[PDB]
Amino acid sequence: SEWTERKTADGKTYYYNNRTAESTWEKP
Repeated sequence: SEWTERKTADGKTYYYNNRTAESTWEKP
């Protein structure tokens, strides 16, 4: 629940977490 999926209308969601300061695209 700590990973935020950022829903951009660009047609992509990405799990951005400051824990890695990175947007994760891989499936956890």
